[PDB]
Amino acid sequence: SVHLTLKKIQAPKFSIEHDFSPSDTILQIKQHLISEEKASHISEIKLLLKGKVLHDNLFLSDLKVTPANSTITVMI
Repeated sequence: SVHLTLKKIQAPKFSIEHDFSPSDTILQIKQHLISEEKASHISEIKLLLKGKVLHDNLFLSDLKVTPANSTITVMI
């Protein structure tokens, strides 16, 4: 599985951890975020990794994540 940190720095801040499938897509991350009540709609959520925009149809398997680089930037 892929274990990610979902971190938003702008107030109101949060830093949450969750496991996903490499067969999950970025949408599933946005879906998880909605389910955690971090935003009113999946369309409100921008996901970033090192400044690069993670589009909805990107499979997690297409990302190389590591313990110090397993943090997705969340922008609402």
